[PDB]
Amino acid sequence: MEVKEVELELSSEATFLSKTSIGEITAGEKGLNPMELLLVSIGSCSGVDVYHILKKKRQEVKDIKIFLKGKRREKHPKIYEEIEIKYVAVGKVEEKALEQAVKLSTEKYCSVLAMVKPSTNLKISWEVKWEE
Amino acid sequence: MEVKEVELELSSEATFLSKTSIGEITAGEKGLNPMELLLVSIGSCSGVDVYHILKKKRQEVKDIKIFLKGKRREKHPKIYEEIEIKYVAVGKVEEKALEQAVKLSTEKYCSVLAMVKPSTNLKISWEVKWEE
Repeated sequence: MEVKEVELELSSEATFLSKTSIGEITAGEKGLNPMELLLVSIGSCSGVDVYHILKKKRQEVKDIKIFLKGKRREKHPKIYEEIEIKYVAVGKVEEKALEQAVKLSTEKYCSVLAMVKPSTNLKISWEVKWEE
Repeated sequence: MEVKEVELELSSEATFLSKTSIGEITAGEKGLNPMELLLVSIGSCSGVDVYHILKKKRQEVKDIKIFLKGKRREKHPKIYEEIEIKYVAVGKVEEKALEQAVKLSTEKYCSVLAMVKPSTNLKISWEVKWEE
């Protein structure tokens, strides 16, 4: 069982300097918004999967853009009742390859996403932009 | 329903420049580890709650330290089977006030935590260090 550890310390009003393996970022009221950071965690975790899978499937990736939109419940806890994730692959990428990468990521590899899926309505979409 | 939005774009091998409301950070293989970022999201979201509650309860906060440790499953998806969160309040803070703040946060206010609770074993602890 791999262990991951982070440590936070107050840096300003309701804000924390958060220590990770690569460095420290400020998260909170006067720093990175925690709920936006959750979307970044989800997006990057999945993005890593899609990148590697696309590479394994011999696709030529010029760029990968991921757009995440979350809609929060009005009463506490204000969790995301819905999360829309749109993947856009740019380069010599076949739509079938991108679909496979996104599905494998969202249904098997993405650890961050697997932890929140049971508490929200996930809407996934993707598209390719053929470029040289 | 409040809407939160972030956008990611490839920045280096399996790494993404992630745009949020306050700026951009790199998340991925060569940037901030996505699963460590999840712990930062959880810690900061809860930290914001604890900070405000402690303030509302008239506690004198010199500092707030939060330590998060996650243990991952060995097969995919490698979610955290366990997440330990330890809160340490420093200053003129009564243990009862910290307990109340942590409980209200973890059981009612913390949005990030509420989304992952149903998929992991949460172990919470806290302690105060009386300081002037």
